[PDB]
Amino acid sequence: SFLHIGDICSLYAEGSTNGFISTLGLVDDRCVVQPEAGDLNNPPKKFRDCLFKLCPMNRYSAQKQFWKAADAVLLNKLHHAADLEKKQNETENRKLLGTVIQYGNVIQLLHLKSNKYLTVNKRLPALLEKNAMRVTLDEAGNEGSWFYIQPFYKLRSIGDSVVIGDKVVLNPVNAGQPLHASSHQLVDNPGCNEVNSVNCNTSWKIVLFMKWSDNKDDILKGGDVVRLFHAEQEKFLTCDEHRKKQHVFLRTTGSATSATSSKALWEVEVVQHDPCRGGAGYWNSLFRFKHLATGHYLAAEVDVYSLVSVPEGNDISSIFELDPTTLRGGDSLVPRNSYVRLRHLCTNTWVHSTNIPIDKEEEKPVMLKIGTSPLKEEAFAIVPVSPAEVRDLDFANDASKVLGSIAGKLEKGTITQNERRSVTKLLEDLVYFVTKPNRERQKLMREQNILKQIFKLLQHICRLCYRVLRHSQQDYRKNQEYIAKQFGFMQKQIGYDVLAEDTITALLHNNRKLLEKHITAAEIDTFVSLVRKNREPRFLDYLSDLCVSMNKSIPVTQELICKAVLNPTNADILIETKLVLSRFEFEGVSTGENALEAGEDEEEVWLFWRDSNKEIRSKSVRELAQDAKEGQKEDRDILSYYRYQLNLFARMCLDRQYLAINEISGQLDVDLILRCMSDENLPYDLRASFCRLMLHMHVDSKDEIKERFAQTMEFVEEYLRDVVCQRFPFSDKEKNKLTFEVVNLARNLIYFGFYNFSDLLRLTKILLAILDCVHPEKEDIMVMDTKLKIIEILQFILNVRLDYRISCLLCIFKREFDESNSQSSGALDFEHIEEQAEGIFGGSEENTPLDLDDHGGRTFLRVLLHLTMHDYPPLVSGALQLLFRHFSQRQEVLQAFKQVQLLVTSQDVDNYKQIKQDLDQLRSIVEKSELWVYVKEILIRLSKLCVQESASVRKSRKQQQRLLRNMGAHAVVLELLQIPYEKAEDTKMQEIMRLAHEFLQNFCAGNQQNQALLHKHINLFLNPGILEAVTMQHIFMNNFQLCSEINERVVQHFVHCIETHGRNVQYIKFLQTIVKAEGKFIKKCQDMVMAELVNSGEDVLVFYNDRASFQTLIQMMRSERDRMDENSPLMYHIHLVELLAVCTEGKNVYTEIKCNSLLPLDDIVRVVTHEDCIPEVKIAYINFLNHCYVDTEVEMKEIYTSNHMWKLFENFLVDICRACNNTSDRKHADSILEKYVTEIVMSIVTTFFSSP
Repeated sequence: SFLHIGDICSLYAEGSTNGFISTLGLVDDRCVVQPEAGDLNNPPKKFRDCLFKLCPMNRYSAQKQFWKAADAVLLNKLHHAADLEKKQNETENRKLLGTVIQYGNVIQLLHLKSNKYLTVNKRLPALLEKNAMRVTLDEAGNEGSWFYIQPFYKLRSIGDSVVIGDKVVLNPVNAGQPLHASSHQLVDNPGCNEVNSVNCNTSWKIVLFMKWSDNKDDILKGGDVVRLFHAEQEKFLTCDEHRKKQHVFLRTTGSATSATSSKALWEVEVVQHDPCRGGAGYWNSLFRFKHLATGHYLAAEVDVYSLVSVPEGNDISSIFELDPTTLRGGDSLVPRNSYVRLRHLCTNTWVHSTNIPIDKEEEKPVMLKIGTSPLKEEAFAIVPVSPAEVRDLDFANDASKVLGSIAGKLEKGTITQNERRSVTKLLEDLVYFVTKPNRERQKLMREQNILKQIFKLLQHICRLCYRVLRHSQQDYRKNQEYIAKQFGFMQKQIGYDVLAEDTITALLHNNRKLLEKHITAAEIDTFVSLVRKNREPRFLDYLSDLCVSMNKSIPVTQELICKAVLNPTNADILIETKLVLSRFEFEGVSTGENALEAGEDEEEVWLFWRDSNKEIRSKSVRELAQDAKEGQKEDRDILSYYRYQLNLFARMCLDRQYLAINEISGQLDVDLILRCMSDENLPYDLRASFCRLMLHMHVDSKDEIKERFAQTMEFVEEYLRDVVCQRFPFSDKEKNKLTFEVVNLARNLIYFGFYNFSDLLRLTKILLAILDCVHPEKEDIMVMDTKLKIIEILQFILNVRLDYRISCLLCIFKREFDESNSQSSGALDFEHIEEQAEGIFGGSEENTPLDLDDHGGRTFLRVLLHLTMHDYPPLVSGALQLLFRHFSQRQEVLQAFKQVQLLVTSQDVDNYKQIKQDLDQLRSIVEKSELWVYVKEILIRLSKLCVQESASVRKSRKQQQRLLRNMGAHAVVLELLQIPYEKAEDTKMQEIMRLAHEFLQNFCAGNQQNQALLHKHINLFLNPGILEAVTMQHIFMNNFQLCSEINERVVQHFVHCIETHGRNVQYIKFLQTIVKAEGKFIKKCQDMVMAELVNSGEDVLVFYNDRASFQTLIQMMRSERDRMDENSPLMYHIHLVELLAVCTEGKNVYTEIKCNSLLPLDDIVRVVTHEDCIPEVKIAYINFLNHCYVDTEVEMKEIYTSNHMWKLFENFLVDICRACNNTSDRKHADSILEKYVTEIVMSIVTTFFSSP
């Protein structure tokens, strides 16, 4: 037994000092010897701490010069040394396994459990023994891991290979010789004797382990940690504590992909005759299973037999030997992450993995049992825990012990200076360790005792808490909740720094619309008070940064008037213009107390002051000043937006909205796509670049804002002069900032003001050359700015080009031929458009203003709601413009009457395209509105919209892609909607699902969501009492539509899984009466109930017969269903009874396999001639046509329904007539109906004698 390299193993002192060695943790990185915890025979329960590995000289000399000090080039070079040596290490160390070592040789050493080499520092002196300088494990390299070694035992004198781990002394090639141990033990952390390196009468015995084989990646590591589950039934067994008594168990989780649960990891031991032998699970190797978290082995005997937990190690009767269902030869050594069975070594009790759960009184509980019965006859594959995840998780834990140990103290007293150093260190490392870097690290915080710990400790070091938080809280919106009671702290906190700022700063951009709104009123006293006390107005500053939706404004706005008295800005500000220039000169200085001091105020007053972009009078009227000359930092463009929101809001209807525009777009050779690819999916720069190259190969006073526009054009020219200078260095965000703001704005500026007779188009021929003369690793971070300038180039080019470009050659030039010319070079429609002007006035509307909003606006519903049966006059989007202003809130008590104007549901295509951008948004405004609303227009209106949109194309009803939320309107709607029901008159709950749910008009065109989609739903009223009204019709329909389909047999059950054989009762169990109670009806909602009830068998006949569930309806249901067939002349029953003939069908054709009931055909045949139908054609159709369709069989009809053949007379009376019945004369052209009815008398005639 000779040890080797990349092979490694545990050591123990000689004479008195012998202890197992064990790393303390990440909180505690200090060496501990223990003679009490262990011996040669016992190796502790978790000896895997201080699992060490022998390595060769891991050189860090080029690093060397990198580390001591650690120009710009120097850091690339010294760094290149760094990658040469850590990566050269790779190559050396991994290739190094299996090398013989003698004594005296110089070899580094890495730690298995912490992958850390032992470090001896000859400069610093340890803290426990003053004399042996510092002993510390240092992963990066160090001068001390490297060590001359010297032979303890005299038989292994110099010059043999170590065999059998000869106790011998090793010295780092740094401090001096041997190692030495001493009576030191600590007080807070006792149990652990000392390690030292000084001149010494001690000893060190080589215990074997971790070989050149070693882990060998091929076979399950003898001691690594490993989740356990099934190919067959996952059965991942966790050992969890419940009801206050330990449970071990396996079950269902609400694991092969992504990441499993944390308590699942369990440590592996390999049966071993000695403390620390080195091996793997092998056939006959034997098997050991502990609980890492608890350090508890499994011990699995009897409930027949079932697995019970061993708490204490070294028990053979708790061992198990593998079985395993796929045997394979390459490797006689078992395969890691391979399915595998296992069973008690020690009680003839074989482990069993099954659906049965041990737990009681638990639902979907965390155990499905699987306990070791004697049996002998599953599909589990051993999985282990990842080292990335185990060092990171390990860290959150140690971190934990610190923080808990460092708060508790805090509440208690003082942290102590030496302890002071280790806690402050702790928290800056955690900022380090925090690298939105990865999912397991940030999760670690919360689940592990990183945050949990912090949260114990919250009652310098604050900096560390904050940095860990923001880094590790990119995707976690839980910390917001801290603000209700933790916010108290911030006031004290607010006095110490602006750090809470950074937190508020992450939360304003990511979170908006009612996030601590009540705090907004408070936000005034904190931005004024936070400005004045801060001096630099930290708190306020971040406050302006956030901005947000409108919610900031209404509340935030208050603060500003306060600012006027509290800001008290009275030191040096006037000129009016010239002293501004002087001031830019004094501030210009780069070194200090110049550019830096002025800058804060500058960048802040620019962005913030731009602020209120949409309201003109606050910003437009207060901002009389917007007269800046040669400004910078794009403040102005945003300011301009502010002034702009007033008026301006001109909107747009799309350029092409007739038949001619299709012909134009086609003559133009497309092009919208060429722009639209870069822009739309640009992603990285290159996608857009391609469109650049192609583009390169080409050939040649309306308002007060105009005056500013001329200077704008000139400034654009000065950018173009900037462009002639071509450079990719700095300045791209001052030029590209000014220009980014400016450029979006230029789009908007060209479209908000323009010139006709080709003066706008001329500003365009020049803009063609500005757009022609404008301006990936680092270019991602840079690439946000770059995407802003390509998108603004596209926004200019899109508002001018698309909003109104290149449209006059045809409109402006025309040929006048044949009928007295007809060139230009809805009856009295022109007169109707001044009302359109009343619409443009309604778009720009501010609230709380007397003028005429009370009664005059009234809402021109009639005029707008009356206009009907016209063509999309190219302004569908013009229409659309009107709709957008009303999205603020739909609850104002009168909107509908005005909104009633909209009505006009006659042009679904044109409008629909416009409505396409806002479908998803219309679902969210439904969700908040449609969930409850009908201040409720949005629900009624959403209903109108689903009914019109439903009969508005096929692709549109199927394109919502169901990933658009559906289960949340059926469950969310279902929880308030199952309780409440709607009955006639005017049953409200008819079109929320059903009007859409009209299967694509006659009807089903795919059932997309016909199995997984109807995963669960709301209930129909039943048991005690009785069912509901004007929900029975649409409901029975709705039942057949929740799951119906020819592809999926799942439909018949998912529409009526419950019935099977008793369905009929609920309808025979009072149908009309239900209709009666809610709306006074009865037979109306029962008869309607039977239209929709009807057509389950002959329509979507596929949602029916394909899977067999005919145990109790083939014989007992055919005579029973008849119960209640006494209707007559019922229109409501006409979609049931009169539509039965047509709409409700399927009995005789659908069942021909069993013939055990009789005499039904007679009562039916009588019923068809009593109630009637339309003249001749329907009469035959209601009774004769079901006969022609049905008639195919021939023999099956004659065997039953003795004398059932009443319908033959229909062909002489019912099937023929004059033009209709007697001589009414309704259907002019009959060759289609009679021609289709005669090719059906041939297709019908073809098979009668020998069916089909």
